[PDB]
Amino acid sequence: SMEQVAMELRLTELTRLLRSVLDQLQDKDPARIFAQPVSLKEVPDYLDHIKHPMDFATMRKRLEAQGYKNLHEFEEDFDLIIDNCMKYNARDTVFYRAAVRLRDQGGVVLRQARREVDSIG
Repeated sequence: SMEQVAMELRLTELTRLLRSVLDQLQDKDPARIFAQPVSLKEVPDYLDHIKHPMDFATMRKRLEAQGYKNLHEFEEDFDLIIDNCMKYNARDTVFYRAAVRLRDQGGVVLRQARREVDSIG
């Protein structure tokens, strides 16, 4: 149906905007601390600590399959990256501190992304 096509176009355009948001957030991680999944070979206990691991690569796989239906879903995965790190790592570590800085800088980006998603529809 044409109604289905139109919904699919809206999902495509959201995907485009979330791809630009993702790029901008990932630039706030110049150390690439969040770029890839935590390796279970290197951190064998990880899944005892963290129940829903997340990272930018995994988000980009979901995005390319158009698997984010709204901005809330995308934000949920970004918050997992930050919040996972802040639980597993202590305050005194480069990992924790990187997550704080990514959260703070990313908030700016997400505030305007929300206005764009609402504005464009």
